[PDB]
Amino acid sequence: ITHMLACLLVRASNLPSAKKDRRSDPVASLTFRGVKKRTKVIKNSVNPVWNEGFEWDLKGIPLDQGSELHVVVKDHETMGRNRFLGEAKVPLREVLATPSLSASFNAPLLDTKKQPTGASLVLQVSYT
Repeated sequence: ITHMLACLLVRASNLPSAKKDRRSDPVASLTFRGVKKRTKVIKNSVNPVWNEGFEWDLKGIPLDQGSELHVVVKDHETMGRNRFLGEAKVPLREVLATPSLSASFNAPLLDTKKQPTGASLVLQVSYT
């Protein structure tokens, strides 16, 4: 039998845009224990609804109180460097608390200096 960490990335809300006459093309990356996964790029939105699920094999290493999930949202640029919008570290401790094996988050997206951007991230996490 498999053991995995699962995340449903619902949506982000109230994303910032530095330049409003430039189309905003949000894309999110989720990293757990160094394994990075990405959503599709949503075009023309600052309130993107991905509704994408992600699974990480735990690889025989159990979750612990300190385990965390990192999500970054950027504004995609084809020529190349994507523009950083905001990020969150999601503490997974709550997932271990009850027999639900899960937790729900509505997390503020912060800039690299931890200043809240006004945007938020909606997601559910669970494990087996």
